[PDB]
Amino acid sequence: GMTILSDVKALGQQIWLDNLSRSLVQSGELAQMLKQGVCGVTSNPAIFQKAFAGDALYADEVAALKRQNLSPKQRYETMAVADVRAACDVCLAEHESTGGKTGFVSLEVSPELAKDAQGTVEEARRLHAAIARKNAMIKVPATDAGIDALETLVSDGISVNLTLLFSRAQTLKAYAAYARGIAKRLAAGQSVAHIQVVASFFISRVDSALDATLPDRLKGKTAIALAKAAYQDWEQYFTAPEFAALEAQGANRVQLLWASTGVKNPAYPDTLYVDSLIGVHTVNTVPDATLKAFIDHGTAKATLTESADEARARLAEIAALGIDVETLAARLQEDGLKQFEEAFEKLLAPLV
Ligand SMILES: [Cl-]
Repeated sequence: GMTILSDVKALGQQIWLDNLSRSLVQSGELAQMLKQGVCGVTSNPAIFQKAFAGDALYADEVAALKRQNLSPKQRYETMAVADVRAACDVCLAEHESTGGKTGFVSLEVSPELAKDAQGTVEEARRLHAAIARKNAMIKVPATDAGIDALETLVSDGISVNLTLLFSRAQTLKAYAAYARGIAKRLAAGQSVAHIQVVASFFISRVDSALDATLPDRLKGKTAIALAKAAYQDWEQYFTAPEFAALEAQGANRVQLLWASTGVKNPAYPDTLYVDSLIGVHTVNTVPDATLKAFIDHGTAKATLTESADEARARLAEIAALGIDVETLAARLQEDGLKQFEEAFEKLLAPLV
Protein backbone atom coordinates (compact mmCIF):
# COMPACT_ATOMS: atom_id res chain seq x y z
CA GLY A 1 0.00 0.00 0.00
CA MET A 2 1.01 3.64 -0.17
CA THR A 3 2.74 3.63 3.23
CA ILE A 4 5.51 1.69 1.53
CA LEU A 5 6.83 5.06 0.30
CA SER A 6 7.30 6.31 3.87
CA ASP A 7 8.84 2.94 4.82
CA VAL A 8 11.42 3.43 2.07
CA LYS A 9 12.10 6.94 3.32
CA ALA A 10 12.72 5.53 6.76
CA LEU A 11 15.28 3.18 5.22
CA GLY A 12 17.06 6.21 3.82
CA GLN A 13 16.10 6.21 0.15
CA GLN A 14 14.25 8.95 -1.74
CA ILE A 15 11.68 7.91 -4.33
CA TRP A 16 11.50 10.32 -7.25
CA LEU A 17 9.08 10.33 -10.19
CA ASP A 18 10.76 9.62 -13.53
CA ASN A 19 8.26 11.68 -15.52
CA LEU A 20 7.16 15.28 -15.97
CA SER A 21 4.43 17.02 -17.96
CA ARG A 22 2.41 20.22 -17.92
CA SER A 23 -0.75 18.40 -16.84
CA LEU A 24 1.03 16.46 -14.05
CA VAL A 25 1.75 19.84 -12.46
CA GLN A 26 -1.36 21.84 -13.45
CA SER A 27 -3.78 19.16 -12.34
CA GLY A 28 -2.47 19.25 -8.80
CA GLU A 29 -1.27 15.66 -9.08
CA LEU A 30 2.39 16.44 -8.47
CA ALA A 31 1.54 18.51 -5.38
CA GLN A 32 -0.46 15.66 -3.94
CA MET A 33 2.30 13.14 -4.59
CA LEU A 34 4.81 15.44 -2.77
CA LYS A 35 2.61 15.21 0.33
CA GLN A 36 2.40 11.41 0.07
CA GLY A 37 5.89 10.02 -0.37
CA VAL A 38 7.33 11.17 -3.72
CA CYS A 39 10.30 13.48 -3.11
CA GLY A 40 11.55 14.68 -6.47
CA VAL A 41 11.20 14.56 -10.25
CA THR A 42 13.48 13.70 -13.17
CA SER A 43 13.14 14.47 -16.84
CA ASN A 44 15.20 13.81 -19.96
CA PRO A 45 14.59 14.38 -23.70
CA ALA A 46 12.66 11.10 -24.10
CA ILE A 47 10.33 12.02 -21.27
CA PHE A 48 9.69 15.45 -22.80
CA GLN A 49 9.14 14.01 -26.28
CA LYS A 50 6.41 11.76 -24.92
CA ALA A 51 4.91 14.53 -22.78
CA PHE A 52 4.79 17.01 -25.65
CA ALA A 53 3.22 14.42 -27.95
CA GLY A 54 0.59 13.17 -25.43
CA ASP A 55 -0.47 16.06 -23.16
CA ALA A 56 -3.22 18.25 -24.54
CA LEU A 57 -2.15 21.24 -22.44
CA TYR A 58 0.81 21.88 -24.70
CA ALA A 59 -1.31 22.62 -27.81
CA ASP A 60 -2.13 26.20 -26.89
CA GLU A 61 1.43 26.87 -25.72
CA VAL A 62 2.78 25.64 -29.08
CA ALA A 63 0.27 27.79 -30.99
CA ALA A 64 1.35 30.82 -28.96
CA LEU A 65 5.04 30.15 -29.47
CA LYS A 66 4.60 29.66 -33.23
CA ARG A 67 3.46 33.31 -33.32
CA GLN A 68 6.94 34.36 -32.18
CA ASN A 69 10.32 34.57 -33.94
CA LEU A 70 11.88 31.70 -32.04
CA SER A 71 13.93 28.67 -33.04
CA PRO A 72 12.41 25.25 -32.44
CA LYS A 73 14.98 24.73 -29.67
CA GLN A 74 13.89 27.91 -27.93
CA ARG A 75 10.24 26.92 -28.29
CA TYR A 76 11.10 23.61 -26.61
CA GLU A 77 13.07 25.36 -23.87
CA THR A 78 10.34 27.83 -23.11
CA MET A 79 7.93 24.92 -22.65
CA ALA A 80 10.31 22.72 -20.67
CA VAL A 81 11.65 25.45 -18.41
CA ALA A 82 8.08 26.49 -17.57
CA ASP A 83 7.20 22.91 -16.60
CA VAL A 84 10.37 22.58 -14.50
CA ARG A 85 9.95 25.91 -12.74
CA ALA A 86 6.36 25.05 -11.89
CA ALA A 87 7.37 21.62 -10.66
CA CYS A 88 10.11 23.23 -8.56
CA ASP A 89 7.54 25.45 -6.92
CA VAL A 90 5.39 22.36 -6.13
CA CYS A 91 8.40 20.63 -4.63
CA LEU A 92 9.77 23.62 -2.71
CA ALA A 93 8.12 22.93 0.64
CA GLU A 94 9.56 19.41 0.63
CA HIS A 95 12.98 20.77 -0.40
CA GLU A 96 13.01 23.36 2.38
CA SER A 97 11.79 20.88 4.98
CA THR A 98 14.96 18.80 4.58
CA GLY A 99 17.41 21.69 4.44
CA GLY A 100 17.56 21.43 0.66
CA LYS A 101 18.43 17.75 0.60
CA THR A 102 15.30 16.56 -1.28
CA GLY A 103 12.61 17.98 -3.56
CA PHE A 104 14.68 18.45 -6.70
CA VAL A 105 13.54 18.64 -10.32
CA SER A 106 16.03 17.83 -13.10
CA LEU A 107 16.33 19.38 -16.60
CA GLU A 108 18.88 17.99 -19.11
CA VAL A 109 21.05 20.09 -21.41
CA SER A 110 20.98 19.46 -25.19
CA PRO A 111 22.42 16.06 -26.13
CA GLU A 112 24.50 17.59 -28.93
CA LEU A 113 26.65 19.24 -26.22
CA ALA A 114 27.58 15.96 -24.60
CA LYS A 115 31.26 15.95 -25.70
CA ASP A 116 31.70 19.77 -25.40
CA ALA A 117 32.61 20.72 -21.82
CA GLN A 118 32.59 24.50 -22.40
CA GLY A 119 29.27 24.44 -24.26
CA THR A 120 27.82 22.22 -21.57
CA VAL A 121 28.87 24.61 -18.83
CA GLU A 122 27.45 27.55 -20.76
CA GLU A 123 24.08 25.89 -21.33
CA ALA A 124 23.88 24.54 -17.81
CA ARG A 125 24.57 27.96 -16.30
CA ARG A 126 21.95 29.49 -18.61
CA LEU A 127 19.29 26.89 -17.84
CA HIS A 128 19.97 27.15 -14.12
CA ALA A 129 19.42 30.90 -14.39
CA ALA A 130 16.35 30.46 -16.62
CA ILE A 131 14.61 28.11 -14.17
CA ALA A 132 15.53 30.46 -11.35
CA ARG A 133 14.86 27.99 -8.51
CA LYS A 134 17.16 26.62 -5.82
CA ASN A 135 15.67 23.14 -6.13
CA ALA A 136 16.48 22.65 -9.80
CA MET A 137 19.25 20.36 -10.93
CA ILE A 138 20.80 20.53 -14.35
CA LYS A 139 21.22 17.08 -15.87
CA VAL A 140 24.49 16.41 -17.72
CA PRO A 141 25.60 13.12 -19.33
CA ALA A 142 28.63 11.60 -17.59
CA THR A 143 30.94 11.60 -20.60
CA ASP A 144 34.52 12.77 -19.93
CA ALA A 145 33.45 16.25 -21.05
CA GLY A 146 30.42 16.05 -18.67
CA ILE A 147 32.71 15.28 -15.74
CA ASP A 148 34.92 18.26 -16.71
CA ALA A 149 31.75 20.36 -16.79
CA LEU A 150 30.63 18.90 -13.45
CA GLU A 151 33.71 20.22 -11.70
CA THR A 152 33.14 23.71 -13.07
CA LEU A 153 29.40 23.73 -12.32
CA VAL A 154 29.98 22.55 -8.74
CA SER A 155 32.57 25.29 -8.33
CA ASP A 156 29.89 27.67 -9.64
CA GLY A 157 27.52 26.46 -6.92
CA ILE A 158 25.10 24.70 -9.25
CA SER A 159 23.41 21.37 -8.34
CA VAL A 160 23.82 18.69 -10.99
CA ASN A 161 22.28 15.35 -11.96
CA LEU A 162 25.04 13.40 -13.74
CA THR A 163 23.34 10.86 -16.05
CA LEU A 164 23.93 7.88 -18.34
CA LEU A 165 26.32 6.24 -15.87
CA PHE A 166 26.80 2.52 -16.42
CA SER A 167 30.42 2.26 -15.18
CA ARG A 168 31.86 2.11 -11.72
CA ALA A 169 35.10 3.61 -12.99
CA GLN A 170 33.37 6.60 -14.59
CA THR A 171 31.26 7.08 -11.43
CA LEU A 172 34.45 7.28 -9.30
CA LYS A 173 35.88 9.83 -11.73
CA ALA A 174 32.74 11.89 -11.21
CA TYR A 175 33.15 11.79 -7.44
CA ALA A 176 36.73 13.04 -7.73
CA ALA A 177 35.64 15.93 -10.00
CA TYR A 178 32.87 16.86 -7.53
CA ALA A 179 35.38 16.84 -4.68
CA ARG A 180 37.72 19.13 -6.64
CA GLY A 181 34.86 21.63 -7.23
CA ILE A 182 33.88 21.56 -3.59
CA ALA A 183 37.45 22.00 -2.41
CA LYS A 184 37.84 25.01 -4.75
CA ARG A 185 34.82 26.65 -3.12
CA LEU A 186 35.97 25.92 0.41
CA ALA A 187 39.37 27.38 -0.30
CA ALA A 188 37.68 30.49 -1.71
CA GLY A 189 35.57 30.78 1.42
CA GLN A 190 32.34 30.08 -0.55
CA SER A 191 29.32 28.13 0.71
CA VAL A 192 28.89 24.48 -0.24
CA ALA A 193 26.16 23.25 2.12
CA HIS A 194 23.32 23.58 -0.40
CA ILE A 195 25.17 22.07 -3.42
CA GLN A 196 23.67 18.69 -4.24
CA VAL A 197 24.77 16.19 -6.88
CA VAL A 198 23.28 12.82 -7.85
CA ALA A 199 24.91 10.15 -10.00
CA SER A 200 22.17 8.49 -12.12
CA PHE A 201 23.39 4.92 -12.52
CA PHE A 202 21.28 2.97 -14.98
CA ILE A 203 19.88 -0.49 -14.23
CA SER A 204 17.56 -2.21 -16.70
CA ARG A 205 19.60 -1.39 -19.81
CA VAL A 206 22.46 -3.56 -18.57
CA ASP A 207 20.22 -6.62 -18.25
CA SER A 208 18.51 -5.81 -21.55
CA ALA A 209 21.92 -5.78 -23.27
CA LEU A 210 23.25 -9.00 -21.80
CA ASP A 211 20.54 -11.40 -20.80
CA ALA A 212 19.81 -13.20 -24.07
CA THR A 213 23.35 -14.54 -24.24
CA LEU A 214 23.93 -15.17 -20.53
CA PRO A 215 23.42 -18.53 -18.87
CA ASP A 216 20.10 -18.66 -16.92
CA ARG A 217 21.92 -18.44 -13.49
CA LEU A 218 23.07 -14.98 -14.45
CA LYS A 219 20.03 -13.66 -16.29
CA GLY A 220 18.55 -10.60 -14.63
CA LYS A 221 21.39 -10.41 -12.12
CA THR A 222 24.13 -8.27 -13.67
CA ALA A 223 22.56 -4.82 -13.34
CA ILE A 224 21.79 -5.32 -9.64
CA ALA A 225 25.25 -6.76 -8.99
CA LEU A 226 26.87 -3.73 -10.65
CA ALA A 227 24.73 -1.37 -8.56
CA LYS A 228 25.60 -3.20 -5.36
CA ALA A 229 29.30 -2.92 -6.13
CA ALA A 230 28.89 0.77 -7.08
CA TYR A 231 27.31 1.39 -3.70
CA GLN A 232 30.25 -0.25 -1.95
CA ASP A 233 32.58 2.01 -3.96
CA TRP A 234 30.49 4.96 -2.82
CA GLU A 235 30.75 4.02 0.86
CA GLN A 236 34.51 3.65 0.52
CA TYR A 237 35.05 6.93 -1.35
CA PHE A 238 32.93 9.16 0.79
CA THR A 239 34.03 7.78 4.18
CA ALA A 240 37.75 8.11 3.30
CA PRO A 241 39.67 10.79 5.22
CA GLU A 242 40.00 13.01 2.10
CA PHE A 243 36.25 13.42 1.73
CA ALA A 244 35.59 13.41 5.46
CA ALA A 245 37.66 16.58 5.67
CA LEU A 246 35.33 18.20 3.20
CA GLU A 247 32.16 16.85 4.81
CA ALA A 248 33.37 18.20 8.17
CA GLN A 249 33.32 21.66 6.53
CA GLY A 250 29.80 21.21 5.24
CA ALA A 251 30.17 19.41 1.93
CA ASN A 252 27.39 17.03 0.93
CA ARG A 253 28.21 13.58 -0.42
CA VAL A 254 27.14 12.85 -3.97
CA GLN A 255 24.30 10.29 -3.85
CA LEU A 256 23.71 7.39 -6.19
CA LEU A 257 20.40 7.53 -8.04
CA TRP A 258 19.06 4.32 -9.57
CA ALA A 259 17.65 5.07 -13.01
CA SER A 260 16.07 2.86 -15.70
CA THR A 261 14.39 0.96 -12.86
CA GLY A 262 11.33 -0.07 -14.79
CA VAL A 263 11.47 -3.76 -15.59
CA LYS A 264 11.73 -4.45 -19.29
CA ASN A 265 11.52 -8.28 -19.39
CA PRO A 266 8.19 -9.86 -18.32
CA ALA A 267 10.12 -12.86 -17.03
CA TYR A 268 11.17 -10.71 -14.04
CA PRO A 269 8.83 -9.33 -11.32
CA ASP A 270 7.90 -5.77 -12.20
CA THR A 271 9.19 -4.47 -8.79
CA LEU A 272 12.57 -6.24 -9.12
CA TYR A 273 14.79 -3.20 -9.39
CA VAL A 274 13.01 -1.03 -6.80
CA ASP A 275 12.76 -3.91 -4.34
CA SER A 276 16.42 -4.91 -4.77
CA LEU A 277 18.20 -1.55 -4.52
CA ILE A 278 16.95 0.06 -1.30
CA GLY A 279 19.72 1.49 0.89
CA VAL A 280 20.62 4.57 2.85
CA HIS A 281 21.60 7.83 1.17
CA THR A 282 20.35 6.85 -2.29
CA VAL A 283 17.59 7.86 -4.69
CA ASN A 284 15.49 5.69 -7.01
CA THR A 285 13.64 7.51 -9.82
CA VAL A 286 10.77 5.39 -11.02
CA PRO A 287 8.36 5.68 -13.92
CA ASP A 288 4.64 5.86 -13.15
CA ALA A 289 3.84 2.20 -13.88
CA THR A 290 6.67 1.02 -11.67
CA LEU A 291 5.61 3.34 -8.86
CA LYS A 292 2.12 1.81 -9.18
CA ALA A 293 3.48 -1.73 -9.01
CA PHE A 294 5.69 -0.93 -6.03
CA ILE A 295 2.81 0.57 -4.08
CA ASP A 296 0.65 -2.45 -4.90
CA HIS A 297 3.09 -5.30 -4.27
CA GLY A 298 6.60 -4.03 -3.63
CA THR A 299 8.59 -4.70 -0.49
CA ALA A 300 10.45 -2.15 1.68
CA LYS A 301 13.61 -3.82 3.03
CA ALA A 302 17.27 -2.72 3.13
CA THR A 303 18.27 -4.89 0.20
CA LEU A 304 20.99 -2.87 -1.53
CA THR A 305 23.75 -4.01 0.82
CA GLU A 306 22.61 -7.62 1.15
CA SER A 307 24.69 -10.42 -0.37
CA ALA A 308 27.53 -8.30 -1.71
CA ASP A 309 29.69 -11.41 -1.83
CA GLU A 310 27.41 -12.98 -4.39
CA ALA A 311 27.27 -9.72 -6.41
CA ARG A 312 31.03 -9.79 -6.67
CA ALA A 313 31.16 -13.45 -7.56
CA ARG A 314 28.66 -12.82 -10.36
CA LEU A 315 30.64 -9.89 -11.69
CA ALA A 316 33.67 -12.20 -11.69
CA GLU A 317 31.76 -14.73 -13.75
CA ILE A 318 30.56 -12.01 -16.16
CA ALA A 319 34.22 -11.23 -16.79
CA ALA A 320 35.07 -14.96 -17.07
CA LEU A 321 32.47 -15.18 -19.87
CA GLY A 322 34.23 -12.36 -21.73
CA ILE A 323 31.91 -9.50 -20.99
CA ASP A 324 33.90 -6.34 -20.22
CA VAL A 325 31.51 -4.22 -18.18
CA GLU A 326 33.59 -1.06 -18.89
CA THR A 327 33.32 -1.61 -22.64
CA LEU A 328 29.63 -2.35 -22.20
CA ALA A 329 29.18 0.82 -20.17
CA ALA A 330 30.77 3.03 -22.80
CA ARG A 331 28.63 1.46 -25.51
CA LEU A 332 25.48 1.94 -23.41
CA GLN A 333 26.37 5.58 -22.73
CA GLU A 334 26.92 6.24 -26.46
CA ASP A 335 23.71 4.46 -27.42
CA GLY A 336 21.81 6.41 -24.77
CA LEU A 337 23.13 9.70 -26.16
CA LYS A 338 22.09 8.65 -29.66
CA GLN A 339 18.62 7.76 -28.45
CA PHE A 340 18.20 11.02 -26.55
CA GLU A 341 19.29 12.95 -29.63
CA GLU A 342 16.72 10.97 -31.69
CA ALA A 343 14.02 11.80 -29.18
CA PHE A 344 15.03 15.45 -29.13
CA GLU A 345 14.90 15.71 -32.90
CA LYS A 346 11.47 14.06 -32.86
CA LEU A 347 10.26 16.60 -30.26
CA LEU A 348 11.54 19.53 -32.28
CA ALA A 349 9.94 18.69 -35.62
CA PRO A 350 6.36 19.70 -34.56
CA LEU A 351 7.78 22.94 -33.20
CA VAL A 352 9.20 24.13 -36.56
CL1 LIG B 1 18.29 10.32 -17.74
